Amino acid sequence: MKPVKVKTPAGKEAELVPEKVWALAPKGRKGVKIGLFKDPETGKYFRHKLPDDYPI
DNA sequence: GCGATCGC
DNA sequence: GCGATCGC
Repeated sequence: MKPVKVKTPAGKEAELVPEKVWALAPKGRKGVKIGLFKDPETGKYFRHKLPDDYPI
């Protein structure tokens, strides 16, 4: 899986590979894609939106 | 609240 | 079982 440019909860921009990705959309609607990331410095897990074209 | 996911 | 993730 490709790295994603995200802002971490610590407030830093990092290109990180997500541990898990999935589509989050109500039925019949466009939604978003979410990834689960781990902050490389604090170990804290966080979710973040993925680009709309990111492979699920 | 909906939608899924999972760390806590 | 809740918070947190987006955009309605």
